[PDB]
Amino acid sequence: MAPVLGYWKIRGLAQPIRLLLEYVGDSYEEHSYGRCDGEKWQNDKHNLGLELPNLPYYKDGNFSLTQSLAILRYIADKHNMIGNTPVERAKISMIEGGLVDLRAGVSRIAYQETFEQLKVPYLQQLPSTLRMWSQFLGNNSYLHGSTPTHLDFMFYEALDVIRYLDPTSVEAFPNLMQFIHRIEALPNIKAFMESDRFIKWPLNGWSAYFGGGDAPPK
Amino acid sequence: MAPVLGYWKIRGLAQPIRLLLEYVGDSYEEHSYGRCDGEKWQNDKHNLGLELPNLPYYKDGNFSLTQSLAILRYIADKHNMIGNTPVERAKISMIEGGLVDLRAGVSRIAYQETFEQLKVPYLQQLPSTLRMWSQFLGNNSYLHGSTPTHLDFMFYEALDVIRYLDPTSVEAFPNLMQFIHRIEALPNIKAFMESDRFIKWPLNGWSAYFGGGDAPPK
Ligand SMILES: N[C@@H](CCC(=O)N[C@@H](CS)C(=O)NCC(=O)O)C(=O)O
Ligand SMILES: N[C@@H](CCC(=O)N[C@@H](CS)C(=O)NCC(=O)O)C(=O)O
Ligand SMILES: [Zn+2]
Ligand SMILES: [Zn+2]
Repeated sequence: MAPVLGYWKIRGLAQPIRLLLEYVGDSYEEHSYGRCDGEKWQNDKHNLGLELPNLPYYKDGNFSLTQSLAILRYIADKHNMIGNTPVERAKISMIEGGLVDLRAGVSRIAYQETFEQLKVPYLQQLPSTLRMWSQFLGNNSYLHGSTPTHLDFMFYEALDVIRYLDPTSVEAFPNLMQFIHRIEALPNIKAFMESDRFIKWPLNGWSAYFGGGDAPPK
Repeated sequence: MAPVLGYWKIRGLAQPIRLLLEYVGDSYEEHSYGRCDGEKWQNDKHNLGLELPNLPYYKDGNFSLTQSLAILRYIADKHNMIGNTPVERAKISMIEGGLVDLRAGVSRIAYQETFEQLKVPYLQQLPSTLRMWSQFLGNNSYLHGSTPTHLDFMFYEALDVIRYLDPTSVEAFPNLMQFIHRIEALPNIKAFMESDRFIKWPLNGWSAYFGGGDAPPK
């Protein structure tokens, strides 16, 4: 029993978890719920031994978790990526909470039918948010320490999503673009990206008005 | 000199931090931004040494953090509240994420002009959420381990806020009410709640449609 990751067959909250596992080279299986599997999830939700049922979930033996960040952190912790003193642990948790905000800012407008309207002040406020991340990353290859951690895969997925939303916003910060290309060049990430099990779309749940549907628009 | 906790003069995301610090008896001072201090925060935000500027923030000498969860976990980690193995650290991060969701479900509708309409389905789904938390707590005095941790203050505040939104929803689970009373009976929490330092209102920012304004309604 390789561990199992359960989620919708979408990028969403689980994509940084899959990227991480692929990068560290850990075996896993996914239990994927497709667009028509709503009732199948409602059926399983309370039968999986989960203390706080939710998606995504992660199960390994008799151990189980929910909460995307707790699953990411469990895998990161096993690879020594969560820090080694109180000050370092807390800095990593601060960066995580920032990256969850960066990805959620998209999600919180993407499901509204007024998305095209909400996008306007969203795009007016985004340069200041991107500037803050650009300054924080500065000339570093990765967000914390000298090698990839779960924070880089959260950050990569948020930037790739935002870039899809408005490419000129992210292209305005050379270090953010270079960071996207850096993560995509990692040998295990490039292999995962080129493989049949990669999910390139949708970014959000299928019913979203941005980053939803079965296929990219056009 | 004592650490500084900076936030709006509202309960919001900082209240579980103030509860935790009063419980463990750590000295702290608050830098409180009032209802008309918005420009004062805009003027401070980039001039406080913060790597990822936001509210709340925490500063102790040249150490600083933002992200309410990271600040809570910093304090909690100094009091050995974040667990002692990867499995136990992960379980605590899971319960944190579910409590962040529990509090955010109120914030996500409270600031919207359509709050009164959104409240209907929110109150339709709330019982199942509270039932999950009621079964998770079960007959335990606290959410994890045998003594209060940052998880309990997060959970207390989210329940008190929800209780204000719909008192009988929470009162339908006696063990959640017993937990609210148990946290309020802790001598250091009672002394805080009876002091001049305590903020009982507003629950969200003053401009919210629910839990806003300068005093509770009617
Ligand atoms: N705080 C959460 C959110 C989890 C979540 O919102 N899950 C949505 C999918 S993005 C869901 O389908 N949950 C299943 C359910 O509520 O039954 C975490 O990061 O995992
Ligand atoms: N993920 C965050 C959210 C922080 C946030 O939304 N803060 C709001 C107040 S509740 C704010 O006024 N931030 C200051 C700003 O936007 O400049 C955390 O938990 O601290
Ligand atoms: Zn490994
Ligand atoms: Zn202390």
